[PDB]
Amino acid sequence: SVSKANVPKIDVSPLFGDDQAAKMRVAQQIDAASRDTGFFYAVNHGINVQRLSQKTKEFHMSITPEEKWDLAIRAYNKEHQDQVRAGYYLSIPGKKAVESFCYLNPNFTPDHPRIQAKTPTHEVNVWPDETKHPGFQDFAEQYYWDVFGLSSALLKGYALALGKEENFFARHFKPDDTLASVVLIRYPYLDPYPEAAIKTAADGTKLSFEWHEDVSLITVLYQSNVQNLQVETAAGYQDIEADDTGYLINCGSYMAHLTNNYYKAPIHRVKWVNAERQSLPFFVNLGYDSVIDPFDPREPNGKSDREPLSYGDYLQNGLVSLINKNGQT
Ligand SMILES: CSCC[C@@H](NC(=O)[C@H](CS)NC(=O)CCC[C@H](N)C(=O)O)C(=O)O
Ligand SMILES: [Fe+3]
Repeated sequence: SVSKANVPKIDVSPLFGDDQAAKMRVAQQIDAASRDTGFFYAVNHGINVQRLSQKTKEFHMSITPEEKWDLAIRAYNKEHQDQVRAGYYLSIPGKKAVESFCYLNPNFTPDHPRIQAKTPTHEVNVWPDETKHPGFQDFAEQYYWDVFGLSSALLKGYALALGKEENFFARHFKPDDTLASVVLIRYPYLDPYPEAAIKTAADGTKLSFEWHEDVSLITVLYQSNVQNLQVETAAGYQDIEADDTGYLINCGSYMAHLTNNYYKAPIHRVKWVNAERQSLPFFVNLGYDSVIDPFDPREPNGKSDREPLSYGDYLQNGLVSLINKNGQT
C-alpha cells in the first residue's frame, strides 16, 4: 500500500569542475530535492562503490568474535573507556541483528592536538590485525578520503543552492579536523530472525531502526540494492527506492538549524528486511569549534531567530540523544 518517494537522480559531476553555470544548474536540483522529500541520489560521483561493497563484505564476513571484543566500543566492553564512537558495535544473537564498525578521521592520531586535549567526540581509530585483514585499514582510510572529496563537492552544491558562495560549508569541512565518520553496517540474513530485533511502528510497519532525523550536516550513504528506507512526507511514509550505484544524500539537523528549517532534516526510518545487506553511511560533520551563523533564505534580510551552535556541542548532544531515543546500535 506504500507509495514511492520522489528521489531524483542528480548528476553531481559538475560540482568537481570549474563550469559555474553548470554548478548552478546542479545546485537548483539539490534545492528542489531538499525542499521536497529531502532526499536525492548523487550519480556520476566517481567513487568505486562496487569495490567498497566487496572490501566491506570481506571484512564483515571474516571478522571473528574474538576480534569484535578486541575492537568493541565501551558500550560492549568496559575495558575500552576511550571508545565511545570508533570501533566495533556487536550483534546480540537472539536479540539484536545489526552490527557495525565505525571509524573517524584518519588524521586523529595520538599526536593530534584534539586527541592530546582529550576533546569530546575525537578518538584514535582502532583497526583489526593487518595479517587477518590484509589491506583493510588502508582501503578504509582511502575510502574516508574518497567520500570526503564527494562530500566537499556536494557541500559546494548545497551552498550555491542556498544563495551562498560555494565554500560556505566546505571551509568548515577540513581534513585536519573533520568530525565526520564512516560506519560499515552489516544487516544480516537470519533464519529464524530474532523478534526482539524487529521493532513495529505505530502504523504496523516492521522496522529495524525507528524514525529519526540525522545527526549531521548532510549524510552520504551507500546501500545494497535491497529496498528498506522510508521517508515521512506530507502524504505519509513513502518508500525510498534502492540504488546500489548511487549515493543517497539528505540533510541532517545541523543543516535544518542553520537554514531555519528551509532545508528540513527529513524524518526517515529503516524497514525490517530479512536480507544480508550493507548500509555504509558517511556522516558529514564539521570541526569541533565550527560555528556557522544561522540564517533564513526565505526572509528578505536573511535573518533568523536562532542561536549559533558549535558543531562539537551539536554532535556530542545529538549522538547521545539518538542513542537514548532509538537504542544503542
Ligand atoms: C538511513 S539511516 C542511516 C543508515 C543506518 N542508520 C544509522 O547509521 C543511524 C541513523 S542515521 N545513525 C547512527 O546511529 C549515528 C552513528 C554515529 C557514529 N557512531 C559516529 O560516532 O559518528 C541504517 O540503519 O541503515
Ligand atoms: Fe538516518
